Amino acid sequence: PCPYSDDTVKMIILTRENKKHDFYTLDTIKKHNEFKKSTIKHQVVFITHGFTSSADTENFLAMAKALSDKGNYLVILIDWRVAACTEEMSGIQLAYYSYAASNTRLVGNYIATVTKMLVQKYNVPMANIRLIGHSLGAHTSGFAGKKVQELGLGKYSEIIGLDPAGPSFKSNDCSERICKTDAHYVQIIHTSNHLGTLVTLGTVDFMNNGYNQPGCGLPLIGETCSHTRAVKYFTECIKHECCLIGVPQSKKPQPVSKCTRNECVCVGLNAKTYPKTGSFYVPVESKAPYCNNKGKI
Amino acid sequence: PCPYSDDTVKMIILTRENKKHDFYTLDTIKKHNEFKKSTIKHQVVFITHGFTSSADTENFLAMAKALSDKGNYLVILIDWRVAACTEEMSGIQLAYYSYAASNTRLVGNYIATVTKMLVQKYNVPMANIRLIGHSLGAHTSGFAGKKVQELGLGKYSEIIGLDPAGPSFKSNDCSERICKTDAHYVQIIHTSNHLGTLVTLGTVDFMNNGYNQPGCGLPLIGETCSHTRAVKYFTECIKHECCLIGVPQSKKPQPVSKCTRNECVCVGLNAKTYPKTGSFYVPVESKAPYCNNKGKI
Amino acid sequence: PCPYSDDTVKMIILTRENKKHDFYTLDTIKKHNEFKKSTIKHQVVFITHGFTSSADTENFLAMAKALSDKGNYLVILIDWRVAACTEEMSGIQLAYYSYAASNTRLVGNYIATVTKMLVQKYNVPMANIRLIGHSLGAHTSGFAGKKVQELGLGKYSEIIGLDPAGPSFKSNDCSERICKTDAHYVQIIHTSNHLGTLVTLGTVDFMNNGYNQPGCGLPLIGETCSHTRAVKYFTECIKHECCLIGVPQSKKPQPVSKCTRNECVCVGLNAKTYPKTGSFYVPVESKAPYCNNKGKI
Amino acid sequence: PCPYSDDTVKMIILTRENKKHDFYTLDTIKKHNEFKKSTIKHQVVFITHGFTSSADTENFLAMAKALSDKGNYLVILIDWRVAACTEEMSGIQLAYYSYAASNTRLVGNYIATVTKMLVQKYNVPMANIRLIGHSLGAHTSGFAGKKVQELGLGKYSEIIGLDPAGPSFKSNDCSERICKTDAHYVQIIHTSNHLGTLVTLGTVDFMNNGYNQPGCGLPLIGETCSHTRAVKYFTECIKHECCLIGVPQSKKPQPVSKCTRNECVCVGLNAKTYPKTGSFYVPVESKAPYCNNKGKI
Ligand SMILES: [Cl-]
Ligand SMILES: [Cl-]
Ligand SMILES: [Cl-]
Ligand SMILES: [Cl-]
Ligand SMILES: [Cl-]
Ligand SMILES: [Cl-]
Ligand SMILES: [Cl-]
Ligand SMILES: [Cl-]
Ligand SMILES: [Cl-]
Ligand SMILES: [Cl-]
Ligand SMILES: [Cl-]
Ligand SMILES: [Cl-]
Ligand SMILES: [Cl-]
Ligand SMILES: [Cl-]
Ligand SMILES: [Cl-]
Ligand SMILES: [Cl-]
Ligand SMILES: [Cl-]
Ligand SMILES: [Cl-]
Ligand SMILES: [Cl-]
Ligand SMILES: [Cl-]
Ligand SMILES: [Cl-]
Ligand SMILES: [Cl-]
Ligand SMILES: [Cl-]
Ligand SMILES: [Cl-]
Ligand SMILES: [Hg+2]
Ligand SMILES: [Hg+2]
Ligand SMILES: [Hg+2]
Repeated sequence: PCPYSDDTVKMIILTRENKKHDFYTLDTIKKHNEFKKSTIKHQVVFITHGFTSSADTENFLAMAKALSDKGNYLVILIDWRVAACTEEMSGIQLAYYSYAASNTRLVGNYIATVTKMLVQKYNVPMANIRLIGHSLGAHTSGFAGKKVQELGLGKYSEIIGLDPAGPSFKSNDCSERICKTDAHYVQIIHTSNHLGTLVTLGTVDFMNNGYNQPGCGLPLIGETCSHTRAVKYFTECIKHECCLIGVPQSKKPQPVSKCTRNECVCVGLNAKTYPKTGSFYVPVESKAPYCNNKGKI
Repeated sequence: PCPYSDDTVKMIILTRENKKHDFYTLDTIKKHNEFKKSTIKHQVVFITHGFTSSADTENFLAMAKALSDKGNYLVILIDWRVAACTEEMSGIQLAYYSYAASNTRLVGNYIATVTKMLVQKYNVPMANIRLIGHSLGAHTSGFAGKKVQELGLGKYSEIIGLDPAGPSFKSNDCSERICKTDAHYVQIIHTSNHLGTLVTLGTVDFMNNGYNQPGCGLPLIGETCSHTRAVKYFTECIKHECCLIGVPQSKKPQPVSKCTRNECVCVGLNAKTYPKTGSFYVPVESKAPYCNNKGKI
Repeated sequence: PCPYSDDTVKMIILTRENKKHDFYTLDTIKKHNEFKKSTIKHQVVFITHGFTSSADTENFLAMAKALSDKGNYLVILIDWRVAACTEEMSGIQLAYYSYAASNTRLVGNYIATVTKMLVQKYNVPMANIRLIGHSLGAHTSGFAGKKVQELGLGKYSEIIGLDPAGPSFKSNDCSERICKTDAHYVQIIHTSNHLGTLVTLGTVDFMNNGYNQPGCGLPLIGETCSHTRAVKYFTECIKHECCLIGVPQSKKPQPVSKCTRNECVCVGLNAKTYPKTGSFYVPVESKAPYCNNKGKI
Repeated sequence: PCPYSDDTVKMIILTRENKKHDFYTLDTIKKHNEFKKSTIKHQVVFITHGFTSSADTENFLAMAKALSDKGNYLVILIDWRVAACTEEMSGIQLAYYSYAASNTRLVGNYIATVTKMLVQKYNVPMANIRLIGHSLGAHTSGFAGKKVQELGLGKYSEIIGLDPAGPSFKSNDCSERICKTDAHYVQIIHTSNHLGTLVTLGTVDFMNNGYNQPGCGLPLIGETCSHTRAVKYFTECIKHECCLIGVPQSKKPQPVSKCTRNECVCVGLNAKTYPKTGSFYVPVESKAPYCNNKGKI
């Protein structure tokens, strides 16, 4: 029922000069142009979707483009639609979710396997790799982060969890969910509180409120849209640096206007370049690009 | 049960200098700045949501803005979330849908009532009024257009139907669905074939395929998205003229690059400025703004 | 002394798939890829430099790119460096200027010959050809516009004059300078008043003040910068539609924010799609991209 | 005759939150916000123009802005237009240039005086201060570097020389020109060989060829442009890290793609963090932002 298997998992490799939306498997991976080299020079970013979704959705493809259009980025979108239960939503959602939930560790091993090859067969340093995951894909990402460590490879430079799935993980121990230790830097974007979780999970946790996303609708009816805003938020931050600025999580957070690079953080690829750590409040707009300020820090 | 009432219908009125997202009713309407004048000079456009939705969602507010930012547009977003069952999705979808569908002529009569006022008390000419409506909203708009003709006001200059609901309407008589005679020009955008309908409904029917929108995911799992794409596609056509060019529906459609204003049409507020009528094929891209060609015709 | 001669005039043809910064002549031209076909289907735009300048300069290469990048554009930059005295700035500037000024009708004839060839041998319709010229290159382009008429080819769709040289032209009759009659649409960008001229010369005259451009320096020391600011402005307007919005020229010009498409005009390739004609005022910002509004109209 | 005096020297002080393009003097400096504190925590950078120029030109303000946009930077732009002969350009260039060159040490002393204050009264350590100078401004900057060492302050962390003026300095003793001992790190950008000089002057010398800048025009006609390019190239390196990558100078320079932080250096604020020292060849593009690789190292 909505099964897992390595031959069933596929990838889409995108570089500035390779937008062929073709799918590769661990076999056909070497047939990719960028993989015809002996050394891969680009920054590598894996993107993994969650429950009942797929790599070729608008939101994830946009993210792949905003990265690939930066120049030295090789993007690998991980597609596990089958094990994610996407190929069959016929009823019992709660049973399905629980199946895809448990498949998260396997897709994570898959990612780690591909990672081992980039490192040992293409000379890609771990400092050059990042994982990006949404909902269940976020836990997938961390399990991958745990696995590479086990494989004696070291830690990923950064793992970005886009609104990490809450049910079945909220109160798990660090070993059974995305966790602040899975990479050198773990960046968490929180947007929904039913499909997602307010629970703190990374080096830095950005609390884009963090529930009832503005413009998404009513509190629960709009839950799925608030869940998806995490993917769209991160994309705008890749596109426009400092689009979203976060302030030290407070009951009376200061305004973004008062920010300095010593206590606030610009959500995005360079979040780790800012020294402050922990939870941050991050106000947002109701329509794209949602940015909460024009200045940079 | 998901009931209708004039006093329950609200409006959000937007103009370049009146972004107040406040709600008015046939009573509080006269209190709006734009309605304190004795003659409204703007082009007036009604925007109406469909099943289990509401006027202040991102997509529609973004449409209301793309219009108001042009300058002489007064935008009236029709909100009927209760008659549309928004406020109570508690199980039985098929029964609810039927009440919302039934409520369409009522909201339509409501729109016609606001039109008779624009016409008679504010001197707005029917040539200056357009209706836009999504899913059930489209049929609502059609009823409004039929209603005004019965009221002796003549026809609206145009009614735009974005992916008109199919279940309960696809095989209706012209009098019980949005129809090509409900306005001087009726522009229909087709994007999904289960929630929407492939059947011809207007002066011009743009078939952005028209099912399984690109980037929306798998066939049925991405139906809700495909259905919503029509609101986004149009909005983008409002923002960028000719974003989406349609070629005469062919089993072997010619490329958009070969188009001339004589056989092709730019989906939008000015589609009627193009002579070709009938069905058109409209290729689309997988990510906003989806446009299919840089050229203008 | 700073002589004119057909073989000394050279061209650079840039298409999306041909950025070979190679020079061709009326001879070696047929050897260019795009000219190996029987018919050229791209939109054609000539770009002509001014006194003591040349085709392969930054600003003109930037404009060539901003065009080509927009899909169906075939860019031909006219290089007449010797006839423009570039190749010999040895003293008496005022004498050299007069030399180049006389050569302007000759380079114009040349462009007209090339136009005759695009039309007759490649079936390039005049409606598909535009000329952009700066300083002395504007007059050159106007003379080109005259020649083609004289040649019985009809008119260019549009001639765009970026800060037309003032000295030796400002008070010439229409037959001896760029003139509103040289093409169907003539777009004049005014930026400096000593090197350029305030006099009206087109269907539309945009007065980006029009002298002492912001950020150019002191009134007369920055003359040369204000003069070049015409080319840089046009490029940003090809890049960003409505980057620069002109309001009706007035003693007390309304602000750009109050604009609508019926009285304002977005400087650029699409200016003529805007109904208002005449002189416009265009406030500008002091640093690239200089745009004066985020809204489009 | 194009005279010098402390009173006449003015500064523009810019911080992320203080874009007031106001001028201050040794007297009015204390009236600046950032200077009301008892300490200045920002990283501080001086930017000094050269012959017949000024602090408020487009290129320099763009640079000021590109730094301040980096969060912790107080940018002080040194304006000495009168002593640089900007306010009188009337005839004899070689004599005027002779006077401005003479005034360079005076302006350097001024800069050194402002530095002693930053150090002694605002507790800004030398480690946090950088000087950036163009043409004569480069030598002025180097004179300030000498002066601070004379003042018992220690060295400036870095001095960046943008196309240092060649005539009247090219063959001077280290004491009468910008020199590799003027700061802990001295970064020189070479772009023109007549206004500038190919002679080595720093810890590292980047040879953006280093003459006849591409896109600047003919060999001597575009000398002034080639000379200003160094200001723009540096501005882009602050904006895009590794925009311009330097390769060991060779009669057969390897390409930038084969680069590694071990043998190549990214021109910019962080060049000194790259191990390789000496002369580098730097290939460049013909139009903004000129960058020569998309990779970072
Ligand atoms: Cl980036
Ligand atoms: Cl964006
Ligand atoms: Cl976007
Ligand atoms: Cl954008
Ligand atoms: Cl952009
Ligand atoms: Cl962009
Ligand atoms: Cl951006
Ligand atoms: Cl930015
Ligand atoms: Cl950017
Ligand atoms: Cl934008
Ligand atoms: Cl657009
Ligand atoms: Cl975008
Ligand atoms: Cl857009
Ligand atoms: Cl967009
Ligand atoms: Cl735009
Ligand atoms: Cl754009
Ligand atoms: Cl844009
Ligand atoms: Cl920029
Ligand atoms: Cl731009
Ligand atoms: Cl950056
Ligand atoms: Cl960046
Ligand atoms: Cl970057
Ligand atoms: Cl840039
Ligand atoms: Cl940019
Ligand atoms: Hg970055
Ligand atoms: Hg733009
Ligand atoms: Hg950048």
